[PDB]
Amino acid sequence: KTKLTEEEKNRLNFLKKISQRYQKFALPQYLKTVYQHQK
Repeated sequence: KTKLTEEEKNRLNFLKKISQRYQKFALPQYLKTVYQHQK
């Protein structure tokens, strides 16, 4: 295929902010296990 080098870099920025925001607005087990474990 062609014209992928562009669409690629465009995806990177996505996953980058995704795993950054998601892990900063989700914490499904983070604040669930740390709140019980961490004393």
